[PDB]
Amino acid sequence: AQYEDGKQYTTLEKPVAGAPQVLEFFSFFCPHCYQFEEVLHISDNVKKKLPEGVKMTKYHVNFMGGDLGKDLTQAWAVAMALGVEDKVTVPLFEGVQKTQTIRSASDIRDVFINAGIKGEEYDAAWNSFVVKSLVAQQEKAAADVQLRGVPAMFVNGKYQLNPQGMDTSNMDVFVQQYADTVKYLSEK
Repeated sequence: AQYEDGKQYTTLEKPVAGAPQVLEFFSFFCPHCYQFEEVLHISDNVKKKLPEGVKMTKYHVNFMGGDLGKDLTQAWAVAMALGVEDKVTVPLFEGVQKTQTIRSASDIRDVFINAGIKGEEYDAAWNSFVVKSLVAQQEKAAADVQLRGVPAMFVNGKYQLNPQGMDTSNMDVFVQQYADTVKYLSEK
């Protein structure tokens, strides 16, 4: 065929019932994740090719960066709760990997303050049970697919993207291949 299992994607031996349609995992500590967001804009180009009526989900993971990795999973929960993903994603990536000015939860908090979320509103969110369950959600979804690596994308809890098996000579062509694969898997 043109899309082969084991080539542009792999199939989960253990399919995850009721999973989000398109489910992406990253870490702010993850170097290909930084590329995926800043240079490739993967999430965005996938959305641009997905049919109508398909929700897109993105979760942070704990297994990179120890105590600070977990702080970032909580902050991402806060970001999702306040709907400010698009305002903190870049400063979090650059604060962790570029400038390395993020070394503690207070430094993560600074990013939200400088993006305009109010101190009060961030701390309230940070400490809220709505954020506790959002952290629980992120952990459960990663657990459901026994996740040991990021970036990772899963379609309908059955198929996992395999970027390793796509040409990387041209970044634009890589992105389209990637997105077209998601759309193919989506219509499977």
